[PDB]
Amino acid sequence: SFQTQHDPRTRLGATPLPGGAGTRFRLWTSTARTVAVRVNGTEHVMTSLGGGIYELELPVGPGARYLFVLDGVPTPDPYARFLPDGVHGEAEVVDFGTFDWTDADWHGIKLADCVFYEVHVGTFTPEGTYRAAAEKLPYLKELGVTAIQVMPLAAFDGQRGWGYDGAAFYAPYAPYGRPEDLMALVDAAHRLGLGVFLDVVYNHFGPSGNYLSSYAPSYFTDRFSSAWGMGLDYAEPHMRRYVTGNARMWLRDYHFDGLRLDATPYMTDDSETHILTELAQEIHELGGTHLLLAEDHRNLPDLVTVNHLDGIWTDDFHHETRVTLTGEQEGYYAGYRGGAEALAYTIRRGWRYEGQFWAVKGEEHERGHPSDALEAPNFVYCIQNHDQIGNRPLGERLHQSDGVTLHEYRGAAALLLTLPMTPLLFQGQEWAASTPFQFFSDHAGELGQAVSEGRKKEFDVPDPQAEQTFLNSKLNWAEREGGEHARTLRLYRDLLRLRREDPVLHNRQRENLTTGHDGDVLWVRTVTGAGERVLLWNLGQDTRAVAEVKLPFTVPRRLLLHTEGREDLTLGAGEAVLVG
Ligand SMILES: OC[C@H]1O[C@H](O[C@H]2O[C@H](CO)[C@@H](O)[C@H](O)[C@H]2O)[C@H](O)[C@@H](O)[C@@H]1O
Ligand SMILES: OC[C@H]1O[C@H](O[C@H]2O[C@H](CO)[C@@H](O)[C@H](O)[C@H]2O)[C@H](O)[C@@H](O)[C@@H]1O
Ligand SMILES: OC[C@H]1O[C@H](O[C@H]2O[C@H](CO)[C@@H](O)[C@H](O)[C@H]2O)[C@H](O)[C@@H](O)[C@@H]1O
Ligand SMILES: OC[C@H]1O[C@H](O[C@H]2O[C@H](CO)[C@@H](O)[C@H](O)[C@H]2O)[C@H](O)[C@@H](O)[C@@H]1O
Ligand SMILES: OC[C@H]1O[C@H](O[C@H]2O[C@H](CO)[C@@H](O)[C@H](O)[C@H]2O)[C@H](O)[C@@H](O)[C@@H]1O
Ligand SMILES: OC[C@H]1O[C@H](O[C@H]2O[C@H](CO)[C@@H](O)[C@H](O)[C@H]2O)[C@H](O)[C@@H](O)[C@@H]1O
Ligand SMILES: OC[C@H]1O[C@H](O[C@H]2O[C@H](CO)[C@@H](O)[C@H](O)[C@H]2O)[C@H](O)[C@@H](O)[C@@H]1O
Ligand SMILES: OC[C@H]1O[C@H](O)[C@H](O)[C@@H](O)[C@@H]1O
Ligand SMILES: OC[C@H]1O[C@H](O)[C@H](O)[C@@H](O)[C@@H]1O
Ligand SMILES: [Mg+2]
Repeated sequence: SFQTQHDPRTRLGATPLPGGAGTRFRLWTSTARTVAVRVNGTEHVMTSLGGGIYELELPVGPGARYLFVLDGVPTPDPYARFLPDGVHGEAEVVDFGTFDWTDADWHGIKLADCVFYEVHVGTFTPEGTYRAAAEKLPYLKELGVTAIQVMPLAAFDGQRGWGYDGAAFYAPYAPYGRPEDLMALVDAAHRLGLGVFLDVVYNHFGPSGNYLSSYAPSYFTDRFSSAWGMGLDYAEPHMRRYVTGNARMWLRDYHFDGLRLDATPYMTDDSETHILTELAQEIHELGGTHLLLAEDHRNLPDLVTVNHLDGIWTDDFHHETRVTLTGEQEGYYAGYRGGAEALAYTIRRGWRYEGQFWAVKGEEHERGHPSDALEAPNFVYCIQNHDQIGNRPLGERLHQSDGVTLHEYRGAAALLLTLPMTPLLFQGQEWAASTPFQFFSDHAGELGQAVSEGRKKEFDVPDPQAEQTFLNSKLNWAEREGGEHARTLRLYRDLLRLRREDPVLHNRQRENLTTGHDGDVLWVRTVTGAGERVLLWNLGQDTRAVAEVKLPFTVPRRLLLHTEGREDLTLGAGEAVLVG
């Protein structure tokens, strides 16, 4: 008995009409006195319906170019489905019904079956497009990942960017390709049995290209702020529907399997039904098997158990692992000791902070909640992602940080990919890629200069606005063929195959997972009806024989995988083994 608030008949923007009758244009404005649509250069006055709603039907079809004219001012459509000339230009009318999908036998993917692979379309290939990315899908399938996690695609200003400056949420960023190129990428992924997930940003709009306030200032509020402007007012139903209609488009019209919601703590809403709950209702109304994940630092199980999201990106594991390997203590890393004992605890508890004091200077509070309600798949774990690489001054990867060996890097992979939690890898991680992932942008004018200055002051640091910073972040695919890159890749393939094939690692219950330590050796034990596995990781500087590790059970005898391919049950510094 939840009923969607959305009806194609009243859809804001430009929507093709049935029977080849053309396009219906609709907008909401609280302040304009005159309202017109300019289509292929010709202006037509729109009909006032009440409630600030304006409408017009014209015989123009998909491909027509338009914007709205508010009190004589040409203004881009916030509901644009494509912006071929960028965020300050005319929109194109898009018809989602003409693409020939071939994925009728694809029925989504469960979270417990996801191994995420985070892609940035612009850097993932030389071309930096969907079409070039699609040619890497067979590689990803063979690698053994099961779900692609795409960084944000909403149109933003400039010729490159991470995606978090998105401003026109319904319009896929034109430099990556046209709408049908994105559909082709999803269709190709589904053919190979891969899920595709999209990063969406419903806590803020980027600084350039967001014209919502030109239509109605009340989309936003001064009660609080975003990084770029006034806060998104979820007490305003039109604002709620902007984001729920967007989520529905990505899932229904582009066939995405799920969404990753950026910075959910900053989707502020005091409404009786929280916007996160309504998002879940609205996407579930579509009647598929779509997933919703939250990027949330609050260690708050209610996101799953009350808002009915599927899982949470939970960084305590990542942070505990990084501190273990580097000793670093700047910023939020000061929240963690690291080490075998510490890692055993964080895994045991899912996340570390369950209400205890977070003593990080500038952020002091009682952080988190008991994790008991959450099951292993509800936690998304990683040792690398876009933020944990790119928010570093030089954008260096884990194996490129001072004091980290390739042996330690490979051990960390074994830990991540044998846990029952839902893992995520960042593009190129699997071959210990040589290239950084730096923060880059391409804003115009004074805003561009402010970005460059802001980055300098925050922390030489690579200028985010420089072309070189973007190019230096491009993946080098050929390097995976050789040397330590190939060795690391061989290990990732072996780990992913085992995750897939090993009947005990199929465990997805925290009841069946225990952890502990002996000195600097971490152990992780899984026991099910199918048998027993133990992962031992030597986080020390010395060599440790598995037979001398003190354990509260008898260690299994069979060596299933050693991260350095050794024959004997001995762990050099940083090395790991899986036994059964
Ligand atoms: O929903 C798609 C399929 O998901 C599962 O299979 C995928 O995920 C597994 C666990 O990560 C992988 O081992 C496997 O290679 C993938 O195909 C599920 O087992 C299938 O029944 C689903 O059809
Ligand atoms: O039409 C004026 C400008 O409106 C938008 O910019 C406002 O909203 C941004 C947040 O999305 C703020 O960062 C900015 O300071 C505001 O002016 C739009 O993004 C701009 O392109 C317009 O010029
Ligand atoms: O304030 C947020 C919520 O806090 C509690 O829920 C969390 O902590 C509980 C135990 O203290 C757990 O049982 C629960 O799974 C956590 O989400 C409180 O019980 C909730 O009502 C609050 O919404
Ligand atoms: O060497 C001085 C530091 O010793 C500890 O930190 C080391 O040991 C931790 C495990 O207990 C590792 O996670 C960490 O990477 C090491 O640097 C101590 O915690 C630090 O406060 C000391 O400065
Ligand atoms: O994880 C605790 C911190 O979470 C948020 O910080 C960021 O999340 C990533 C690091 O965990 C960052 O790289 C990203 O830029 C933020 O979303 C929170 O903002 C911090 O205050 C916490 O210390
Ligand atoms: O496929 C989801 C479950 O897979 C495993 O459990 C299955 O196989 C077990 C053999 O050890 C049986 O005990 C169990 O009845 C089967 O569901 C995995 O161990 C579970 O955690 C998953 O939920
Ligand atoms: O309360 C002190 C510690 O108790 C646990 O650790 C002990 O028991 C584990 C399981 O037998 C062993 O792995 C470990 O070596 C013992 O010290 C708990 O796991 C730790 O977090 C506590 O610090
Ligand atoms: O901090 C936790 C709380 O944050 C927000 O106020 C949410 O609306 C509420 O559901 C949640 O309990
Ligand atoms: O200092 C105020 C702190 O309180 C909070 O609830 C947030 O978790 C933290 O990010 C913030 O900095
Ligand atoms: Mg000992």
